[PDB]
Amino acid sequence: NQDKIIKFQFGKFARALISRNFDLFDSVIADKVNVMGQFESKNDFISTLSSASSKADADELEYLSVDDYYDLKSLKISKSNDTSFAVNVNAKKNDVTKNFPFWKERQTLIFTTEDDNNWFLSSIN
Amino acid sequence: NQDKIIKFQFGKFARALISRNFDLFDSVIADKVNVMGQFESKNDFISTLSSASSKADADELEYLSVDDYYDLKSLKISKSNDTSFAVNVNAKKNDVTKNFPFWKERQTLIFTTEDDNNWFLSSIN
Repeated sequence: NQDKIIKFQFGKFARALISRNFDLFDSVIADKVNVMGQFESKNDFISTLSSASSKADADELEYLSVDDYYDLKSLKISKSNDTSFAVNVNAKKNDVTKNFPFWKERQTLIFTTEDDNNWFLSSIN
Repeated sequence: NQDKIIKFQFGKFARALISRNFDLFDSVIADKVNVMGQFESKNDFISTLSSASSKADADELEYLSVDDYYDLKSLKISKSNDTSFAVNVNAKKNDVTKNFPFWKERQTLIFTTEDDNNWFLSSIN
């Protein structure tokens, strides 16, 4: 049931977003991530996330809901091949997401494994 | 405006809860915390939190809202003296909170400073 592992890794992505703790991303994002057709190092992609996060300059208790980033009822998980899953979800535009240039209403996330153990985010679009 | 520092520290407490990342608690909880009239070491209190968290054995995408732990509209912050603030908030009973023995519907959190720089959680009841 790798579908549940992908839901866990997506959950970890979302929990990192809402908690603004970007150290949880290091176990979720691959060493290279294709962000809108362009490859970026894990660290450059994570620093995009934190930098955009701080750009929003929102209330300390604002946007502490997954509901503020995603319509979880829209969530779809689909095995694309042996080493690849596609997550499709409807995402929302908030004062933080508007700062993320890769952020789309119709979001595609690819999770890829290279050791058949660890499923990391390798593409976001 | 220390009121905003306390709201930030409470926010950090809440973000740790929702994210299930208990490493963010190490900057929020004091070395000793009075849990329901009894003092506990920071680590013993944090291990109560994570252990209870895992007892709930909930869906990966369940309880990713501050709304699931607290009525933020109930939140009240009140300076008690020079080194002490009281946070009062109405908390909710979920499949995780029911595992926390100290968890009450009417929650009192005391934030104390010993260096007039850092406000840590020193009591929960």
